[PDB]
Amino acid sequence: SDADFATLEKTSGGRLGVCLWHPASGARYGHRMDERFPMCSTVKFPLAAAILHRVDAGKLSLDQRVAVRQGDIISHSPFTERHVGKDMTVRDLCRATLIISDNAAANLLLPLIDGPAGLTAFLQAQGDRITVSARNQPELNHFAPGDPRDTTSPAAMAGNLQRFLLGDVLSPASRQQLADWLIDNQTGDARLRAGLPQGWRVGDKTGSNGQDTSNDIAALWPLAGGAPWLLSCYLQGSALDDDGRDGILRQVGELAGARL
Repeated sequence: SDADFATLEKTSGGRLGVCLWHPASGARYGHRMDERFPMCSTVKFPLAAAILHRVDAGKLSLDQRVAVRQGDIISHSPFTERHVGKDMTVRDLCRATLIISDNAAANLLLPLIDGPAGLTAFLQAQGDRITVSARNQPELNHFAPGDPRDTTSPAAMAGNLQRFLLGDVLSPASRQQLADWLIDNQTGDARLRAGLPQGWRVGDKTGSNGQDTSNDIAALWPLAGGAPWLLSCYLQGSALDDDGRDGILRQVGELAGARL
């Protein structure tokens, strides 16, 4: 039962939000699905979709280049830090921010969609009236109960995975490029992927505040064809460090696999 997720939560020392959703059948499992959780780096997934949406409207180019300056570089920016004093395509910024969670890359993309407020307006226009993007990196990692800034819910971000990866928000080419980036992610090998069963191609985007919060949101495509699942996972305020919280995300993958 969904009580399995409440049992896992007890061992996590924090608050665990899960949404496992199967659009084509309507099956849904999880825990705290409408509670707010800090997005952390999972905000980069809707950020990239907003970029591609703007490109589909002809108001932006993936081959448009963005200058990089020393002042743009913040911690954990392993691609953008190599390009100080030259520039990078918007397409390469999106890739870096998703597959390695390049932090400066997200800050260079955000002004192109009119910042966090523009991201929030894009989400609202597509049907997500819950998620709030308010700040760039690193301040978007701030979280406090009753403060909805830079939070989502497991249900809403699972909805966003459906909208941008499976729905018609993006053109066929943009939607496929976004899926390819998620498929190519380099940061989730010890998180949801490590618990999910064989037979499923995974695309995912992670987050961590380095202290007590870890997140992973994923699309699950059956390798032998058929309808995909969406899986969002948010663990906030845990007593476990990153390695222990990864173990919780791994166990959510295991519980998810038992329901596939």
